[PDB]
Amino acid sequence: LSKFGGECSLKHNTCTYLKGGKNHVVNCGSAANKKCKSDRHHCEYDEHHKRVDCQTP
Repeated sequence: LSKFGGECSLKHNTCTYLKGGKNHVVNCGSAANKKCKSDRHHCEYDEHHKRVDCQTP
């Protein structure tokens, strides 16, 4: 189980992370502290507890 880093889309509210040649897209969530707030902001997806965060510094 790993964490993956990517970048978020402000328009689409998604985190896109690259893994083994595949871009995986996950919705950031709509909570105020989870949604993408700045285009191409760093985001992370953690397979431990399926956590997505689009506000991670």
